[PDB]
Amino acid sequence: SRQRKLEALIRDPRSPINVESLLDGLNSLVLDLDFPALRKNKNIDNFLNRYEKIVKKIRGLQMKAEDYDVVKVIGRGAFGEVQLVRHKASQKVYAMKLLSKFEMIKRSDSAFFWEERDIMAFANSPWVVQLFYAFQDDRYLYMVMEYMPGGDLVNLMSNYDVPEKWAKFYTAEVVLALDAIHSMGLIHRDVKPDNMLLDKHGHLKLADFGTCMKMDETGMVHCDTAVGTPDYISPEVLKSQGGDGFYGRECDWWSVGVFLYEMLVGDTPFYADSLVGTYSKIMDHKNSLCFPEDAEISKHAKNLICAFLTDREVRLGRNGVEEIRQHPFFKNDQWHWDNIRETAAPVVPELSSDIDSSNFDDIEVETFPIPKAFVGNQLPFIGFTYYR
Repeated sequence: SRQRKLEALIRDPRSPINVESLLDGLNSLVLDLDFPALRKNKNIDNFLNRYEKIVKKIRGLQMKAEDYDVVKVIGRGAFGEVQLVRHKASQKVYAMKLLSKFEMIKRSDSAFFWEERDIMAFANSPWVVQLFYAFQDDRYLYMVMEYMPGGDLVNLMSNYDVPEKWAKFYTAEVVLALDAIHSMGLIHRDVKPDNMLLDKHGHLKLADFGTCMKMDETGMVHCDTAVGTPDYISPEVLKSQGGDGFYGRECDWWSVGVFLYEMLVGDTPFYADSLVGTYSKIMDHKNSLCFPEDAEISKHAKNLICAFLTDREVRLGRNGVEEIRQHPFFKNDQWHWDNIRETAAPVVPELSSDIDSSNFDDIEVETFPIPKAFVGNQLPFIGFTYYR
C-alpha cells in the first residue's frame, strides 16, 4: 500500500491539490487573516509571524499584471475587462481577461469560471480558444488567452449583408465546435455570436464558457436555474427555472437555430422590447416564430431553422450530430466536414500588425471592507492559478 497515489494527485495539473493550488491555499489564507482586528487572536498572529514573510516573497516570483503591457481595452463584461496585452519578456501578444474579485463576491456569482478555465486550459482543440496562464492578485482573476484578431460574429453580421454561402460555413463551424464541447462531456448553454470569435484566418473559435456544465453518465444535467442570455435561450432551459428540469445537449442546437435565423433575416426570432417579452415568445415558439415575407430565404435554410426551433423531443440533433451534418442546407462545393477549417473562410481579416484591434469597438475604484472576524473573501479563488 502507497503514498504513490498521493504523489500522483499532486503532480496531475488537473487536480484540485496540485502544487499551485496548495500555494493559492496558503496565499489566500494569509490575505484573509492579515488585518489588525484578527491578529488580536494569538493563533492567527503566530501563524502570520511564521508565513507572512515567505508568502510575500513567493508572491513576488509569481506571474503578475505588471509583467504585461496593456496595449488597449477591447471588451468589458459585468465582472471586468478584456485587454489586448503584450508580455514584456516574450514580446508576445495575448488577450487578458480580468475578473474583479469584489464584483463576483458582491453579486454572489463566484464559481462560474472553473469550467471555463478547465476547457480553455486542456481542450487542446482548434475550436476552443486556448488559455496559457491563469493567475491572481488580491483584487482580480486573470486569464491570458490567445488573441482573436478577427473580432466576433456580432461585429461581422453588423458590417455585412450575409449570404447563405457564408451562413453555411459559419453555422457548420459552430456545429463542429459545439460537438467538440459535447464530446468533452459538457453542455455550453450560452451559444451566441458574441461568444464566437474569428481567428486570424477568418475561422471560428468559441471564446466564452462561463455557463458550461458537465453531463451525467446518461447525457443529461439536473439544473433548476435558467441560464444564458434571453434571445438565444431554449424553452426547456427557461422552463427549468420553476424546478426539476432535466435537459441534455439539444438545448445548444436550439441556440444554433436562433443564430442561423439571425444571420439570414437580420433580427432574432423572438425579439421583444422587454425581457419578459422575449421569454413569453420563446415559451410560445410554435405560435411566435415566423419569417418576414420580404427577407428572402432558401427552403433548405428555412427548414434547418425550424428543425432546430422546435420542442426538445423532436429537435434536430436529438439523435446525435450526424443528422445535422447531412441536412441539405450544408451541401456545397467549397468544403466537407473533415476539412472545413483549412478552406478559405468567407471573410479573411485585414490586419496591419500583431496589435491590430480594428475589429473591436472602442471603450471608455472598489475594495473589500476591512473585516472584523473572518469572512474568507479569497477562499472561492484557491486553485485558479495555472501555468502552461
